[PDB]
Amino acid sequence: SQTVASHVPFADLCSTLERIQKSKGRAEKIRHFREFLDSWRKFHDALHKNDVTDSFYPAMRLILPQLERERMAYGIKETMLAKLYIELLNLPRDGKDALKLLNYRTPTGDAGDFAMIAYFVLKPRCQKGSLTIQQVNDLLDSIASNNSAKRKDLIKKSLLQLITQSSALEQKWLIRMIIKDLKLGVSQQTIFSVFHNDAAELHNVTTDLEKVCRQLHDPSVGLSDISITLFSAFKPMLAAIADIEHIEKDMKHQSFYIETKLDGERMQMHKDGDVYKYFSRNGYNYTDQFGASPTEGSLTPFIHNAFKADIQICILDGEMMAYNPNTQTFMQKGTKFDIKRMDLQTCYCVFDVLMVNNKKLGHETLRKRYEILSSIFTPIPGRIEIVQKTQAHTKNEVIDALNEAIDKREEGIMVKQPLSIYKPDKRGEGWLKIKPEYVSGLMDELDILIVGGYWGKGSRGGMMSHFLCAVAEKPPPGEKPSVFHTLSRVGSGCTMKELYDLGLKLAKYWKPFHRKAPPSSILCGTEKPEVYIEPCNSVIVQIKAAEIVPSDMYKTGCTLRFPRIEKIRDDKEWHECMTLDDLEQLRGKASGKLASKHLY
DNA sequence: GCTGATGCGTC
DNA sequence: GTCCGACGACGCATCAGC
DNA sequence: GTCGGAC
Ligand SMILES: *OP(=O)(O)OC[C@H]1O[C@@H](n2cnc3c(N)ncnc32)[C@H](O)[C@@H]1O
Ligand SMILES: [Cl-]
Ligand SMILES: [Cl-]
Ligand code: NA
Repeated sequence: SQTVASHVPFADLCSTLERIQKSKGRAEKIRHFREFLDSWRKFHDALHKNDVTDSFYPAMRLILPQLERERMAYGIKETMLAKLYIELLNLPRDGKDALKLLNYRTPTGDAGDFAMIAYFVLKPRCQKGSLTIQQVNDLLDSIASNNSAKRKDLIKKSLLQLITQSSALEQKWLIRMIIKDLKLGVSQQTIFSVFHNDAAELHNVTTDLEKVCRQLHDPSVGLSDISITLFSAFKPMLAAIADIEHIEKDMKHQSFYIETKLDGERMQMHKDGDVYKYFSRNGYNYTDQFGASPTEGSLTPFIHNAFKADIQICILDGEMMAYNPNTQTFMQKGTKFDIKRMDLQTCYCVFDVLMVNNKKLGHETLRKRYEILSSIFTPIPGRIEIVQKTQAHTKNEVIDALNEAIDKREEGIMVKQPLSIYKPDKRGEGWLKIKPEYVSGLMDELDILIVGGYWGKGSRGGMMSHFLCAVAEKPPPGEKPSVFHTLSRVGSGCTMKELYDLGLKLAKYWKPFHRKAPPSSILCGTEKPEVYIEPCNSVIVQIKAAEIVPSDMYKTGCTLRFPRIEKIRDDKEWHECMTLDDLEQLRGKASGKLASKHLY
């Protein structure tokens, strides 16, 4: 009747988490987790003696909070947690503690760590806790439920019970469990391996923490044929970046497939007669949009009769696309629509199948699965299609297909082994992807100017880790530009030393940004920085992006998709920044794509 | 309804 | 060679203040 | 989705 979690204090879990975090090496980290796990299982045998659904799940879901799927979203991140703590603790709204919580990335040695910053605010203001692990999970259920119920007052009540009955140390971990980032220094594969030799593999075919804890409760009992099951979300197979020069060797010198890389959203479909379920890339259920029955949804009523008559059970893997009925073309993922919440029509482009009736297909060759896929339903253009797998054998065909995708303004191509099996959650292992941005020289890059700064968080706390960037207005001959229009934010591509060195150089030039008193040299759209810098003191950065897309957030009216810093252009001066004219040329050069040049 | 904040999934 | 948080974009939903 | 880097 009872549960182990109802007898384990939450402080015992926090003690283990504190020992794992402070532990230096992986051996020490594993040891502390095993002591907690072994003790839990010993207690588990005693309490129950002889059915039982109880398991390590109430503790596992807090150790791996990113894997939580039963509980809905809390609706709370660092900003809301700070506001709630200010209101529940009744902090002076303009005091030092309230401003530190709301501005936890601005340093005042823990800038960028909201939990640690909250801990020091709480240490003198808080009573050692008394809640059990089950009680904590019950209160976390209440917060998620009340967020879904749109009862902010009940969130405050549920959280106030957590604050009152927990020590400052416990609340630091409760905050990390709510944010879903524990910073234990040990990966979820290591946690899984300690729990059971089959936990990782079983999680990849279920995405269900409680099923993993329930089925693999005995570390000696191992499951035999762990596989994809109907109506269970499996982690989809992924694709590694191909080395174009070695593509024939990577395909084992045999024939291979080449298919277009579609710019949609990954989605898997489970079918049993009139019952359908749809799961996203990370396992979230989107049946409400696509349709649980042939009478509801954006997709299911239009595909129900595409299937052959003898198809009772079916598991599909594909890419959800927006189809334009007028132009008979796909609208790429991004602006103006969301395929999971839609005069366009949802089109499901299928490229794999994992089950047909009483037949599991994950261990069949890709060619065999492609053969079965081509016979289990009749395609309906613009509703449900099959991704064509063009056969090829040479490196020169792959380069042609890439240039064809560049010409067609497509994202890229996929290259797959026809003899490979379906390996859930595996990157590569038969699937390769090729984009223009992977080839040196193909991309038209942008030399733009840093104009704004933002404080970092986490491992990049305490420094300006990302930046607001702008382009210049063309000045008369011999003159330098004086007005800049913001284009995009960027915060990746630099090593930590380069970010640190750039931070020391620009340190003495940052000026606090005032939205009611902006600088005249920088014209911002909706997006405002935390600090600005006058252009003459700043630095040019060379930006690689995939394309220029519309934006309501930057003064140029457009921004960059997938931007990153390729080089910090110390060899350029600030006034050598690219102008709005250079941007307009690039934007209309190839419908926004920054790839318009063939590989040779 | 609009705007700006804030959060949540996708990429 | 793998895995992860810190970053980028979006649409949509929700909220408070207007 | 990319990125550098811890592992
Ligand atoms: O960029 P990335 O590594 O996430 O690429 C993988 C994703 O690309 C999408 N996609 C589009 N077309 C295909 C085909 N034919 N096969 C496999 N994946 C494909 C998916 O969304 C995938 O997750
Ligand atoms: Cl083990
Ligand atoms: Cl939904
Ligand atoms: Na780089």
